[PDB]
Formats: sequence, structure tokens, C-alpha cells
Amino acid sequence: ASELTPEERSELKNSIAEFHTYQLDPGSCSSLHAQRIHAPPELVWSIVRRFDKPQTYKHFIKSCSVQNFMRVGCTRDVIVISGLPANTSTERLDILDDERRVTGFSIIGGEHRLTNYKSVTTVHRFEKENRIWTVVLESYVVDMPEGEDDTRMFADTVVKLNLQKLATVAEAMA
Amino acid sequence: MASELTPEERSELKNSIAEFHTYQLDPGSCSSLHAQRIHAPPELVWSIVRRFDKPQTYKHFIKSCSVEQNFEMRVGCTRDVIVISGLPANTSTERLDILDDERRVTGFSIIGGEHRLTNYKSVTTVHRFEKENRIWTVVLESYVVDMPEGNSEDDTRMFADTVVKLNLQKLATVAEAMAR
Amino acid sequence: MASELTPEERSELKNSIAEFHTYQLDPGSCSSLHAQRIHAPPELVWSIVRRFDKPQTYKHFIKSCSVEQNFEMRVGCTRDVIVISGLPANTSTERLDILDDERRVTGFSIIGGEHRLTNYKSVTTVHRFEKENRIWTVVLESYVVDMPDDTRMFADTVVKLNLQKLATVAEAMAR
Amino acid sequence: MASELTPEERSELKNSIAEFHTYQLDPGSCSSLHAQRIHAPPELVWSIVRRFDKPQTYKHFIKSCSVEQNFEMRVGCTRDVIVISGLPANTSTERLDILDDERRVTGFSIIGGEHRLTNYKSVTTVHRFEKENRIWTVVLESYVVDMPEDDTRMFADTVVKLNLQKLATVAEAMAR
Ligand SMILES: CC1=CC(=O)CC(C)(C)[C@@]1(O)/C=C/C(C)=C\C(=O)O
Ligand SMILES: CC1=CC(=O)CC(C)(C)[C@@]1(O)/C=C/C(C)=C\C(=O)O
Repeated sequence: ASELTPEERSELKNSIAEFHTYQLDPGSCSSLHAQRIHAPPELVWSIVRRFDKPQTYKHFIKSCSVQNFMRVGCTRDVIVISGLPANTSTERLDILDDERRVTGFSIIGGEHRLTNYKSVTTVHRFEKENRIWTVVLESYVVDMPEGEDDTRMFADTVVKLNLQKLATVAEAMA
Repeated sequence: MASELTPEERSELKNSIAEFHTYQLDPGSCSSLHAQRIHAPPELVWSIVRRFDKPQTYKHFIKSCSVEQNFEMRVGCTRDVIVISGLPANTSTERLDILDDERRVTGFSIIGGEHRLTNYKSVTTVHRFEKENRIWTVVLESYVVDMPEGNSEDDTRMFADTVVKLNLQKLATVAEAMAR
Repeated sequence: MASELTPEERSELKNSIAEFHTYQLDPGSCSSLHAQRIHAPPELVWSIVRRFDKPQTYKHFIKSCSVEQNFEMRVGCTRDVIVISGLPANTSTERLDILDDERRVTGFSIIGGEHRLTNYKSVTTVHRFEKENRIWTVVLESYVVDMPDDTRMFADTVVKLNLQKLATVAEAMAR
Repeated sequence: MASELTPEERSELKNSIAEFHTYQLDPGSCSSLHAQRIHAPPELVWSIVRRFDKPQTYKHFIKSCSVEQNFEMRVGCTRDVIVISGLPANTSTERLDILDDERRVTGFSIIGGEHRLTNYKSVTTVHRFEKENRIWTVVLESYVVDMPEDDTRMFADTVVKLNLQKLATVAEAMAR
């Protein structure tokens, strides 16, 4: 399910080059994750695109606040409860292309400020012999740790798990 | 749907729920119960669940686990759990409270480790279902914890619920894969 | 990160990062980029860096490195690196991917051995800086590996320490 | 050069070397001694080195370390060291063998955890140098491990040197 076929990988190469390839600052790193979803890509995109409702697919979110709300440069506050004194994160919508199904955001303030976290998600339609399905790609770039508590392992784990929830939610909707 | 019991499942499980997963709460404490359907034999699921020395086999977030040398699994034995960074705690020392191989019940209590969970105690029970010719499992897990001094700090329950739910999902994925 | 690169250094390195240190990732992999400033001439640093047969000069945890007898360095050649960071010493077979003496770029892939499954590939570049008559060096080293048991924090740590050893060595030599 | 003693340093240190860093080795065991010059006051260096509960302050490769709650630092106390992945161990439990604040000497033995370093015992001594009206520190650290051997010795030597290098860096940053 996170393991793409060679057919899928060839089809995704141009999108990876375009949206998921970062020019790194020294002291940073990037990861790319994939998730196959047995649902139509318009349905998956309808969930993914909702900047105000990350809790639908992401774990560890208490709440998300944005009022009479969606545009590039919009911000959200995500209260997360993966920290037990609940933490707030301020995130900005960097990209939103409904025709090409691309969105992304950056963490611009709050507890994980020093991470310079930036992420992009793309949604992709596959069709083989009357069967239609979806692949989601999600990549991020983050600063590497300077100063004991590196959370990049946790960042990868959570993306993986989040994408797994997205597949579950979307497949149950379909 | 994997985490939501059918009426037939919850009818059959009433007595188990009353015996192991029903709590009369003190002030400053919270509990919750989670269910997880697994398409695998209960004896296989139980063989994973009972391994007190290997929680990493079915739990996320565990870097490693150590137990005493010449480990004999008996109630009262402890394990030292090492978690990955990014979480409210990086270690947990846990005590085996119950190990009943006949009835398929375990449970543990968090004794120590630096974290925000105080007096956490959980119980896991494993249940056989058979219909027509098919066999499947339901796992129930409940916990009680002390909630912090923020009054109804729903943060603690929200955090533990997520972890427990994710760990039950992994248990299902692991047992199912093993069944194949 | 030697300590941190200046805005001027970063600006000057943009083009090299784009050319040599940006990877088109496979799903399930990650890439990381480290820098080290070195107060020594670039030709000196490169003379150490380019020696595929002698990684032990700048890298940690190497028991030995062996190559072909009468070694002639060119792309496609391999080395066996016995590493001691595992206590039942492990061996790594690594392939020289790039060598450009004119532009000071080299890189290798792990093709066999204990961490063969990681699909590790790394690139090192050496850069000359001159401002107001002092001359110095920045080294960039990047890698890509599959994500898994997760030894990638060790991989970043060891790259950082290795670059620190390169700086210490080259700076001593320049004296 | 910082890991390399001068003849004047080693001559003064002959006494300390003989007392703490010289070994009568049972077969199947090996020992090694390392040195690190630190341009910082020995009291600062000792204040870091003596902190049995905080080895991450000067050691590489440590994810975390815990000591029993309400810990008081005395010979016989233990710590549980958690190490990042990629190395021969996940964990190490270590016992404080020596803690002499007057003479600036500690040491510890590994008594458990899963790795390949059985009966590892090390001793660390911190030394003052003055000559003349200019002050620096030399740290000596030696260990005895029994092997399953160049490999065991090469590994431990690597860690010890790296850790001494960090100690020097961290101390020198604090002195600034
Ligand atoms: C993953 C993690 C993070 C923490 O902050 C607390 C603790 C370390 C105990 C924990 O292991 C939590 C474990 C829980 C809730 C349940 C379990 O294990 O059945
Ligand atoms: C870094 C590491 C890797 C291991 O495999 C063993 C162990 C966990 C003991 C260790 O902490 C080793 C520590 C050593 C040699 C010395 C020290 O700490 O003074």
C-alpha cells in the first residue's frame, strides 16, 4: 500500500521532480512518502484540500482554527496533543491547485517553529482496465537537529500513519 | 468499522466488558474502552498480545524494550520501554498485572519513567468469534489514568486514546499478515 | 554547520546544491545535506576527499579499506570498507560513482554488504572561497537512503563527525 | 595534537598514570589510555565530567539517560543509558565506581544492557597545568574490556576519543 509498482513509479517521476524535490539548505533533510488508495482521486482530493480540517486525516489533533473561511497565504492554528502540555502550531497554506491536485503548507510559528518544516501533498489518478484508484504523495523538508531531541523519526512515522488514516477514511467514503 | 462492534459482538461481549473493562471512577481519573476486530485466529492474536517482553511487535513508537536477564514471564515482572523522540515521554517502566493464558487476559500498570502519565493501568482481553465457518477475533482494551490538575484536561484522554487505537490497528495488521 | 554557513556562502553554493546535492526521491527514501567550513586551501582538502582508496584519513569507524592491487582510480571501481561501528566487524562494498578533479566532485554508492538494503548514495563537493585575500574551503556532503532498525540519525551523526575530522586534518596539514 | 601529550605533560602525569591508568591484564581482556588537552579551567572540566547522571552533556551517541528518582550521586549509584540506533548496543546500565572531588577522579563499570562490551570499566582523571601564569587542563581516560581483538579495541578507542573531543569543545564553549 505504501509500495508503488514500477508502473506507478514511472508515472509519478515527473510529479516528484516538479513538486517533491527540494533544494536543501545545509543542515536540512527531505523525505517522500506514498500511499495507494482504493478510491477515486476527486474524493481523496476533496479531503486533502481542506486546509481548515486536517483532523479528518491526521492523528494527534485536538482542534484546528482558521472564520467565515481558502487561499494561498491563509493561516491555521493546529492544536496538537502529541505533546502533553498541548502545543499550538501556526501553519500557512503555501500551494493550492485544484486543477492539478497539489497542496502544501509551512510551519511558520509555535512549538515546532525552529524546524522550518515545509510539506507538499499531491493526488494522482490511476486507471487500469476499467479500475480506478489513487496514489497520494507527501514530502517534507525540515531542519536537522542542533542540540538530544531530534523528531524526524517521529515526523516520518506520523506522515505514514496519517496517510494510512487518509486511505481508511477515503475508502470507507467510496 | 474495524473499531466498531456489531450488535452481535457487543451482546456476546457484555460479561467481559462488565468483568474487565468497567470502572467506578474516582475524581481526577479517566477511563476509556477500545475495540478492534481482527481477521485472524484468536490463538494467534493472543500469542502476540501475551508477549510482555516484546510490545514493539504490535505497538508503534517503541524504540526498544528490555526485561531482566533469565526472563520468566510472571505477574509482577517489569519491562523498561524506550520510546522515540517527539512524544510526552521517552521512557516507561511497566509492571505485568495480569497474565491469564486460559481466559486470554493481560494488563499492565505504568510504574515509572519520565512522562505525563500517572497511575496508567490497562487491561487487554482477546475474544473468539465463529460464524458459519469463519473464525475471527475481537480485542478489547481499556485503561484508567490520573488526569492532570487542569481540571477536565481532555488532552490526556485524547492522547492515550490515539495511541491505544493506533496500537490495536497495528496488532490487527500484524496478526492478519501472519495469518497469511 | 562549521559553525553555520554565512548568507554569502549560502548564495554562492546554491548552484552546486542544485547540480550535485538534490535528489529525485523514490517513495520511501530521504536525503540530507551537511556543510563544513575548513580553514585550508581547497586543493589540499580535495586531495584528501578524492582518495577513494583511503577513506580512513577523514572518516570514523573504519578498520580497513581495500581496493584492487595496483589501484587506478576511475568511476566504476569498488572498495571494500570494513567498519567497526558494528562489533562483529561488517564489510561494505562501495562503488565510485563520480570523480571530477576539475570541479572537485566525487560520490559513491553502497552496492553490497550489511547495509546494501539502504540503497545509500552520497556526493561530496569542495568549494573555494576568497574574500579580501583570505582563502578558505566549504565542503558539502549529501546522501540519499531508503527509510527502514532506523540507523539514519547515526548516518547524519557520522557524516557530521567525519567532516569535523576532515577539517581538523586539513587545517593541521595547512600549518 | 590535542589528543597528543607533550613530554612535560607526560612526565608530571607519570604518577597519575601509574595509579589509575595502568593495568595487570587477565588474558581475554584489553586496555587502552587516551589523553585530551582542554584550554579551559580544570574546575569547569571537572564540573561537567563529574555529572554521572548527565553523560549526554559530553558524550556522543546518547539519546537519553535516567537515574532512579530522588537520585543522590554516590559511588554505587547506577544510570540507564539509551543509545541511538546503528551501534552494537541499544542500552547500557552503568555503575559509578569512583567519585573523588578532591583529586578529580571518576570511573564507571558497565554492568548490563545488551551489547558486546562485557566487564568494561573506565577511569577518568582531570589534571591542572600551570606554566607559567597560563592555565589549561589535561584529561586522561583509560578503560579495560574483555573481548569476544583489534575490533573491540578499535571501537572503544573511537568512542572514547570522540567523547573527549566533545568534552574539550563543550568546556571551551563554556569558558568563552
Ligand atoms: C508511546 C507513549 C508515549 C508517552 O508519552 C507515554 C508512554 C511512554 C507510556 C507511551 O508508551 C504510551 C503508551 C500508551 C498510552 C499505551 C500502551 O503502551 O499500551
Ligand atoms: C556509545 C556506545 C555504543 C555501544 O555499543 C556500547 C555503549 C552503549 C556502552 C556505548 O555507550 C559505549 C560507550 C563507551 C565505549 C564509552 C563511554 O561511554 O565512555
